[PDB]
Amino acid sequence: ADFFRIETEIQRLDNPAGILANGKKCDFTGACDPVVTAFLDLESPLSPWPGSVAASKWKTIFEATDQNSPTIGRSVIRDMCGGSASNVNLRVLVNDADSLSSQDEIGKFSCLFQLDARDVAMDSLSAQWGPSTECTAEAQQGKIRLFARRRAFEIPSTSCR
Ligand SMILES: [Zn+2]
Ligand SMILES: [Zn+2]
Ligand SMILES: [Zn+2]
Ligand SMILES: [Zn+2]
Ligand SMILES: [Zn+2]
Repeated sequence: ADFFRIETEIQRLDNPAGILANGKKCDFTGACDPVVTAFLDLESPLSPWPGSVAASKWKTIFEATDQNSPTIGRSVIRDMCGGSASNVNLRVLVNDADSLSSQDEIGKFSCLFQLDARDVAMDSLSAQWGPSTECTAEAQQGKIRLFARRRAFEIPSTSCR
């Protein structure tokens, strides 16, 4: 397919200890205040975090106060127009809201998804969501966890943004 939509979903964050990537408690309370930014990387999906485009340019997808393990259920959508792509990386940064610039992040996650022919449905109604997939973290792997899933489907060229 040369014109298709990639839909990814940040399903949830699970941080039962209430800790940052350096292993210390959020705000030294363990009462984390997650701010989730994200970017769907089609140009450098196999490169080190953060890929093609710096996290400073990412849009905010979700905020909560005093939620260690929030349900998120928010989508990050990009179109591939005029040709093929074989993978895409949903890059996610989670900070605590407090001392944004200074406190270590909660996490740096890479949700790498394949886009083989079988992964791109002929249309949105026949698209199947892939399974809930644990994103790869720079630190605290299996202690601070992010879950995402993707679907993809052909769209008319005139709707390909
Ligand atoms: Zn072609
Ligand atoms: Zn949990
Ligand atoms: Zn969902
Ligand atoms: Zn905080
Ligand atoms: Zn760090």
